[PDB]
Amino acid sequence: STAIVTNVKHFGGMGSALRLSEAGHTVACHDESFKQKDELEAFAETYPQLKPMSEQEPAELIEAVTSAYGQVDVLVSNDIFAPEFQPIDKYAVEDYRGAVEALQIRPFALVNAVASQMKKRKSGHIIFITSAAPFGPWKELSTYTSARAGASTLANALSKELGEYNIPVFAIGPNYLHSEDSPYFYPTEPWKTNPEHVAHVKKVTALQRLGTQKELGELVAFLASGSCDYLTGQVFWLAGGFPMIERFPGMP
Amino acid sequence: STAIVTNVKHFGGMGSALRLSEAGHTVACHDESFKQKDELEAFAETYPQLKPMSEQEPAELIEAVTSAYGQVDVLVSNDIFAPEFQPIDKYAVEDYRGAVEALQIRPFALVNAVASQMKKRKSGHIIFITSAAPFGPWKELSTYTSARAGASTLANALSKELGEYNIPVFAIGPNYLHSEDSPYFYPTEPWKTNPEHVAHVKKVTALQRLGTQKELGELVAFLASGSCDYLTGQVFWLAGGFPMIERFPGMPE
Amino acid sequence: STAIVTNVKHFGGMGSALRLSEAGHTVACHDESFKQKDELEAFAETYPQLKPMSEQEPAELIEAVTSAYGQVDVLVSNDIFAPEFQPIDKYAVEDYRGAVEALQIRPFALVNAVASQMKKRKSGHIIFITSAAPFGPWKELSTYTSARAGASTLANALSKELGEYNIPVFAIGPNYLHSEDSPYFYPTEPWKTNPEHVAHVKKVTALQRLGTQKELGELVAFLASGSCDYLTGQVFWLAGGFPMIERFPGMPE
Amino acid sequence: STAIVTNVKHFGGMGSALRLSEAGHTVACHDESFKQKDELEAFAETYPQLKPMSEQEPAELIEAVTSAYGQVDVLVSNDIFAPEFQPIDKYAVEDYRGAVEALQIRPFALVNAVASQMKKRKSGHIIFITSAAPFGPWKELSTYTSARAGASTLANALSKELGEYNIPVFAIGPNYLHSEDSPYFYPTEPWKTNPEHVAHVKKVTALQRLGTQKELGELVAFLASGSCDYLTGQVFWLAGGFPMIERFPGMP
Ligand SMILES: [K+]
Ligand SMILES: [K+]
Ligand code: NA
Ligand code: NA
Ligand code: NA
Ligand code: NA
Ligand code: NA
Ligand code: NA
Repeated sequence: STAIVTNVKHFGGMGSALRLSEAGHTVACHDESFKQKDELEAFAETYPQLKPMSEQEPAELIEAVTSAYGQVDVLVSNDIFAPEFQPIDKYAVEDYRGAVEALQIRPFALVNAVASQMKKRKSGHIIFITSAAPFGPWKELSTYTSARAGASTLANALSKELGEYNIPVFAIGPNYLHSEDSPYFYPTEPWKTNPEHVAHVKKVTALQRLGTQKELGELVAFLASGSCDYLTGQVFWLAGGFPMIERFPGMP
Repeated sequence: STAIVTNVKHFGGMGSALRLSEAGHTVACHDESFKQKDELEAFAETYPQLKPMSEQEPAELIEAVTSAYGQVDVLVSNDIFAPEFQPIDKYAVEDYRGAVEALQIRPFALVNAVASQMKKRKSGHIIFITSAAPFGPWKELSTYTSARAGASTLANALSKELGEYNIPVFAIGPNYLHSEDSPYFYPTEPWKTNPEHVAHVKKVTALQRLGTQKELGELVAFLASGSCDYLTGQVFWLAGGFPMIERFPGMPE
Repeated sequence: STAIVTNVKHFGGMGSALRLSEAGHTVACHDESFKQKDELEAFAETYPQLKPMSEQEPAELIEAVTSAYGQVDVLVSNDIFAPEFQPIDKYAVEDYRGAVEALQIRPFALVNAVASQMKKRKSGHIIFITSAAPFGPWKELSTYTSARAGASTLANALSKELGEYNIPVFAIGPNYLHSEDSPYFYPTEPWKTNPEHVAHVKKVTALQRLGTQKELGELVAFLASGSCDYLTGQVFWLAGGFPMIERFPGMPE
Repeated sequence: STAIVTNVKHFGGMGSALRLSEAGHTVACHDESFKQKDELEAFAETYPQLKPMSEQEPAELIEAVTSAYGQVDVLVSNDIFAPEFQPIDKYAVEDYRGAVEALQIRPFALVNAVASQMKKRKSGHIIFITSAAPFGPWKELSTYTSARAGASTLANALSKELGEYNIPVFAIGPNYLHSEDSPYFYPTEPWKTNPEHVAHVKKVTALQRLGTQKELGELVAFLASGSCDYLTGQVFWLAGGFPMIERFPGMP
C-alpha cells in the first residue's frame, strides 16, 4: 500500500521506511534535505524502492503523495527536534515553542491533512514516533520531554475518534534507539564506539544495549499491516527496559 | 508567603485563591478582566483579602508581585482554554497551536520567569491546574486533551530539576469541577440545574456529583503548605472517580 | 523452538497456539481437560500441528516439555479465572485468594520453573496474557482486576532481571477478546449473536467490535519472534480502544 | 472520629496513627507485638492518645473496634512484608504466596470486614499504604513489587464501587520513607547514619532525602478529613521524585 515516512534520514526514519518497502508498500519519504535537488536525487538513486519527495510543509506533502500514488494508507510521523538540556529559567520561551511546533504541531498537522480520506475509505494506520522520555525523565529537559508526552497523548486521544472509521492510531516511544549516522538521537559515535557511552547504555537498559533500527521497523510494519489493529491507542515503550534503577549500596 | 493565582475568576481560580488566603498567604490574583481598572477594583472590593493585579504577561506579572509583596513563594498556574470538540480533520492546525499556547506555553513561561528567585532561596511551590482528560479521553477533543498532558508532564519533568532546590512541583488534573459562574468548565448552569446534566454527572463519576471549588482549594493549599513536599512530581486526578465505565447488559447502572 | 501455551482451549490459548504453530514453533499445549486421555487425544486429532500434554502442574509441565521437545524457548501463560462480580462486602476473602492463585501465582510458578534453563542459554521469551481490566475498571470486580494488575506488574518487574540474559518479558492485557466456544471471556454466544451484547461492544470499544483470536495470536507470535525484543517489559492493552467514555448530553454516541 | 491503623509500629504506622490523633480521632492500633500483654500495655502507656488492640486477624479486629468505639470511620491499611531480593528461579512459590497474603489479601480482608457499615452510613475513608516500587522497580524483587501493584490497583478498583456510598479509597505508595526504629523499610541506621546510604538517597530522589513520617501522616490525615474526597481512587507516589535517572556521560 502507500505509506509516508517523515524525516526519513533520522531517528526512526530508515528502519520504518525500509521495512515498510520490504512489506511491499510504496513508501514516500519526507526530509529537510530534500528541499534541494542533489539530495532528493541522490537518495532516490541510493534507494530505488523509496520515493523521496521535496514537499516540506504537512498538507502539501499529503496532497502530493495522494496525487502521485493514489492515496495515503499509512502515515509514520517520525518527529524530531534537537534536545537542549537547560535549567528551566535558562531557556527562552521560544525554545519551548520550538519543541512544541516540531513534536506536537507537526504530527497533528499531518493527521489533520490525511484523516479525511482515511475516514472515507474506512481504512488507514497512523504511527507517531515519539519518545519514552516522559516514562523516565532526565532532569533539565523539560521542553523536549513534555512536548513528547503531548504527542503520545495525541495519538491515544485520536485512537478514540478514529476507531469508528477502522483506523488504528499508535505511538512508539523510543529511547536509546541506535540512529546510525543520524545525530537524532543515538549516533554510532559515541554511542557504540566510546566505552563511557557503552558502559552507560549497559547500565541503564535491561537488555544492556541500544535498540536497533531493525526492531523499530519490525514494529512499524507489524502495526501498519492490519495484523493487530485491536492494539489501537497503545503507546509502546521501545526502550529495552529502561530505566534500570540504581539499587541499594552493597548490591550489584 | 505570597501566592500567585492566575485566571482567578475561572476554573480553579477562586477555590485556590480563597483557600490560600484562608491559610494565611497573601494572594496576588491575575485575570484577563483585570487589564480594566473597573474590573480590578470591583474584585478587590468584593474580596479585600485578595490582591488583584492588572499585569497580563508572565515576566511582567511575576515582577509586579515581587516588587509589591516581597517575593513569590507559590505559583498556581490555573490555565484555561475554551475547548472545542471537532473531529481531527475539522480542526485547524491553529486550533492546536492555540490550545498549546494557552495550556503549555503559559505555565512554562510563568515557571521560566519565577524559578530563579525560588532557586536562590531554595524554597517555593509550583502547582499547575491541568486536567484529567488524558486519563479518560473523550473522542473529538484531541487538541485540549493532548495539550493538557503536555502541561502535566511538564510539572513532572520540572520536579526532577527543582527538587535539588527544595521546590516541589505538582499538577492537579480536575474533571467535572464545579465552576460556579465561570464557563470553564462546569457552571452551576446547566451542570447543577438541568436534569440531563445532573443525571450525566451522576453516571460518569464514582461520587455521582461535581467536585467542589472547596475540594480543589484545600488540595492546592495542602500542597503549597510544606506539609507534603515528598509528593513532588505527582499528577493528581481530581475527578471523583471518573471515568465510570459501562458494564455488561443486565447489570445495574 | 518449543513454545508452551496454557489453558489452550480458553481465552488467548487457541489464537496463540495456532499462530505460534504457523510461525514454525513446536507448540506444547496445557489444559485442565487434558488430564483425561480422551480429551487429550481428541485435541491432538483435530490439531495434528499441536502437541497436547497431560501434565497439570508447573514444574511438572515444564519438565515434560523439556524432555519431549528439547527445551522451552517461549512460555505463553494464558491464565484464566471465572470472574464473579460482587460488591466488596459480598465477596469471601477466599474469592480473592482464589483469584490471586489462578492469576498471579500460576504465572509466577511457571516462570520460576522455566527461567533457569533460559538464563543458561541466554535466550527465551516470556508472555503473560493478563487483562486490560486495571486500565478501565468496572465497579464490583475488585478481586479479578487487582490480581490481573499484579500479574502485569510481575511481567514488567521480571523484565528488569531477565534482560541481562536476553530474555524479553511481556504482558498482553486483552479486553472484549472473542473467545469462540470458550466461556473465558467473550463467547460467540451472546457476544456476537444477542442484539444487546452487539450494541454494548459497539459503544464501549473504539473499533466497535470484539478483538479476534487472530489479532491476539499475531501479537503473541510477533513478540515471541525476536523481531522486537526491545519492547521488553511492556504491558500491551489489547482492547480496541476501550474504554469509550460517555460524552456530554447532546453529543452523538 | 474512629480510625484504625494497622501494623502501627512499622512503615507508615506511627506517622499515620499519631497524626490522626492530633486531628481529634480515636485511633485503634493493630500490631503483631500486641498478641502479648507487656507490649500492648507498654504501648498504651507510652501513647495515651492511641488505643492498641490485641486483635490480630482482620475481621476480628474490625468487630472489636466497632464494639469498643461504636464504628470504624477510617481504615489505614499499613501493610508490610520483608523484601527478599532473589532472582526469579531462586524463590520458592510459597515466597510469592507469602508476599501476596501480606500485601494484597490483608488489605482486601480488612475492607471486606468494614465495608458494610461504611456503606450503610454512606460515610468512611479507606487508605492503603502500598509502595512506589511498581513505578520504578529494582531488579530481583518481583514478589514484593507485583503484590504491591495488586494492592494499589485494589484501592483504585474499590474507589469505583464505593463512590456511590460516599466512601473515598486511596492508595499511598511510598519509597525511601524514613521508618525510624522500624526495619520496614528505611531505618535510621543505616539510611541516615552511613555515607554509602545517604549518598544513594541523595542521588536517586529529586528532593535528595528520605520521606518523613510527618509528611505521610499529613497526607493520611488530609485524606481521612473529608477535605478532598474528590481525589478518590488516587494512587499517590510519596517518593520524593524517585527515580532520578542516570544522565549521559559528561553531565552532572
Ligand atoms: K512528522
Ligand atoms: K493491613
Ligand atoms: Na528521546
Ligand atoms: Na469522529
Ligand atoms: Na477538563
Ligand atoms: Na478481562
Ligand atoms: Na517499598
Ligand atoms: Na456497589
